Formats: sequence, C-alpha cells, structure tokens
Amino acid sequence: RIAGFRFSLYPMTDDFISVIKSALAATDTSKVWTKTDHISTVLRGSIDHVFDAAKAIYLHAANSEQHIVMNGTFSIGCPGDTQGDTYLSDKRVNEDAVRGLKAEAPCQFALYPMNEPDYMGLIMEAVDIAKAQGTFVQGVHYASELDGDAHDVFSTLEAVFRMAEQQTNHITMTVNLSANSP
Amino acid sequence: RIAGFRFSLYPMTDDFISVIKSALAATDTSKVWTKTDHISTVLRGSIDHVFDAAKAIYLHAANSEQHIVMNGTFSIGCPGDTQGDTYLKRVNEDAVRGLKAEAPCQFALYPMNEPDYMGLIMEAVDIAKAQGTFVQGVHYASELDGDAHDVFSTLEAVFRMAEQQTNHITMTVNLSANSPSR
Ligand SMILES: Cc1ncc(C[n+]2csc(CCO)c2C)c(N)n1
Ligand SMILES: Cc1ncc(C[n+]2csc(CCO)c2C)c(N)n1
Ligand SMILES: Cc1ncc(C[n+]2csc(CCO)c2C)c(N)n1
Ligand SMILES: Cc1ncc(C[n+]2csc(CCO)c2C)c(N)n1
Ligand SMILES: [Ca+2]
Repeated sequence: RIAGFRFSLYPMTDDFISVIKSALAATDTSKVWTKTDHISTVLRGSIDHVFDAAKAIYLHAANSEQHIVMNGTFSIGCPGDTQGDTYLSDKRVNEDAVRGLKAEAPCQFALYPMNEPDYMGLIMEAVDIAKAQGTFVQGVHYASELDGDAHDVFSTLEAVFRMAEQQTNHITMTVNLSANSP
Repeated sequence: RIAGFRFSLYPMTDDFISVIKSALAATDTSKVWTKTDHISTVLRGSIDHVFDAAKAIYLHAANSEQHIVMNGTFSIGCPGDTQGDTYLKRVNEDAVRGLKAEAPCQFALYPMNEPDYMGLIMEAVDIAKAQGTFVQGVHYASELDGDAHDVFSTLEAVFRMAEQQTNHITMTVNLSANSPSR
C-alpha cells in the first residue's frame, strides 16, 4: 500500500529551470522515494509523506512568485507494483517549514476508482466532501473545480483520496493546480 | 458516445498568454465544441475530431519555438454524459502537413469499471511497441517518443482499442516540445 504522485511543475517564465530545480530542493524530500526525469517527478511512499511533500513542493514553487501550475496524478494500490521503489517508515516532515507559506490553489481534479462497480458513488462522495469542506466551486466536463488556499485545497484532495482508497483497492486522482495567475 | 479532451498548454516563457491564445486560434476548431477557462480547455466531439484538433494545437504551440507542454485527459463513454456541448474528416491534416514537432510523452490509460483493465494496459504498451513509439515503462505511466504524427497516432490507436473493449475509459497525456535539455 505505497502511495504515489507523478507530477510536473510548469513555471510560466523564461526562468523555468530554476523554479523547478528550486522547488524540489527546497522541500524536505527525505521521506519519499523520488525520481525526476525530463517530463516529470515521481514521489513514492506513505500517503502522509506523499501528500506532505506534494503540498510543500507546491508552496515553494508558488512562493517563487512566478505563475506556476502543478499538474499530476496521485496513485495507490495498483495491482502488482514493486514493494521497493519506496521509503518505508509517520511524520509530516514538511508541516513546520511551510506554515508561514501561503498560496491560492484554484484546482480542477478528477477521481478514478479502478475495477470498481460503484465508482460513480465514490466520485459523488468526493464532490460531497469538497462541498462539505467549502472548497468546491463547480463541476465541469471530466473534472471538478476547487478554490481556496493551498492548505484547504490540499486538505480536500487528501480527504477525497483517503475516503476513496478506504473503499477501493486501486485509485488514481488527477489534480491541476494553479498559482499566481492574473 | 462522445469523446472529450480536457487539457492545458504550459508555455515556459514570459510570452505565455500570447502562446496559448495563438495555438488555439491557429487551429481549425470547427469540428469540436470548445470551452476555455482560467485552467484548461475542453474539446468535445468525435474521436477523429478530438485527436485531430488536439494534434494541431500541439503542433501550433510547438512551432512558437518555445518550450511548451500539453497536459490533458482524453475521455469517452462516461455514463452521465450530456448530449449537448458537441459538434454534431480530419479537418486539420492539410493545414499541418507542413508542421513538425518532437512529442516525447508519458501517458496512462484508465479503463473504468473493467476487470481486465491491466490486460488493456498490457495491450496499449504493445501498440506503442508495434508502432515503434514505446521507450519504457515508468511508475504510473508509459513513455513514448517520436514526432507528433506517430506519438499522436499511437495515443488514438491506444484510445480506440481500449474504448472498443470497455465502456468508460480515461487516458492522461503529458507531451513536451522544444525542451532545452534536448
Ligand atoms: C516536478 C517536475 N519534474 C520534472 C519536470 C521536468 N523538467 C522540466 S525542465 C526540467 C529541468 C529543470 O532542471 C525538468 C526536470 C517538471 N516539469 N516538473
Ligand atoms: C472529483 C471528480 N469530479 C468530477 C469527475 C468527473 N467525472 C468523471 S467520470 C464521472 C461520472 C461517474 O460515473 C464524473 C462525474 C471526477 N471523475 N472526479
Ligand atoms: C489549452 C489551455 N486552456 C486554458 C489554459 C488556461 N489559461 C491559462 S492563462 C490563460 C489565458 C490565455 O488567454 C488560460 C486560458 C491553458 N493554459 N491552456
Ligand atoms: C498506457 C499505460 N501505461 C502504463 C500504465 C501504468 N500502469 C498503471 S497500473 C499498471 C499495471 C496494470 O494495472 C500499469 C502498467 C498505465 N496506467 N497506462
Ligand atoms: Ca481557428
């Protein structure tokens, strides 16, 4: 039960290389297995650590002040899946370093519960949590819109993710998060 | 059954608004319904029309000569799919005969509510192999490489197959043009 996040940062600026490089290096990534490549970075580990590093990387990137987007896919429970491209063993190591950092996280996201006859209800559940949390804006074709500070939106995304995986063995969730837009 | 592609363009440049605008306006978008928002664009129509328009957007954006990413989700066969928001022939093929771009790609296919989904994902890697676009498998995705013509040919091929064998599929894609690491 290793959580995964494959994501990309997109700094809308000539200074893109440094923003990417710097968001990654600024994060405490000691609690996740990481691999950066030409297209994307992948984090693997426990849900806490994956989500913790995800929010962190997002907040560092956003605090560059450039218009940045984080776009990626959260995954857990894929059948097979090596027991070891991971860091094993509970603390949200990034929490402290980033509680003075804030950011807007307008977001479009999609929940994909796999091999799951009740996936429609699971997604319906996902919408309810977002509504309950106050982060939900609207539904659009193929996704749901969220808005709020990084902390509230990332809360919403994790709660949805946690809810659904409690129910189904294999789930993916895509997120598309925008910071520092006009 | 109506195909959809919800995607974003990420120009890693200061000139990005103008890059996004240009790529959408340069394309012949008359055979797909479209809606652009502060985060993403959705195209809805037939499979030929969705992929035809998607490829032409990619080509136009790449030919800005700037590092640009197209990142998005193809979707067909959604149970609660509305009948509106669609256009009722690959209209761009001519216009883009002259265009070329590299299209290195990480994609991932999600057959929904499908017990044999891993077999379908097996199949998809094989198509990429059959067409010579497959590079390797990575955690949570597969890597293609080639020119836009073959990479986009592969994706639609993968998408068509899956959509024939099961009812609701999603496919994410992350395509990178003009990277300075190349
Ligand atoms: C999270 C994250 N990982 C990798 C890339 C891809 N990428 C693009 S430019 C570049 C080089 C910067 O030194 C890299 C690694 C990305 N966009 N986002
Ligand atoms: C958070 C969330 N919002 C919307 C969708 C969109 N969506 C995709 S398939 C589907 C119908 C369920 O049978 C719906 C509503 C999603 N997946 N996840
Ligand atoms: C395909 C595409 N659709 C929308 C956006 C989002 N977006 C970001 S800045 C902007 C204003 C440009 O006129 C828009 C629409 C995108 N990045 N890519
Ligand atoms: C096109 C395609 N390539 C690779 C994966 C990745 N992947 C995800 S789970 C899994 C094992 C089978 O369930 C594999 C290979 C994908 N999803 N879609
Ligand atoms: Ca046009």
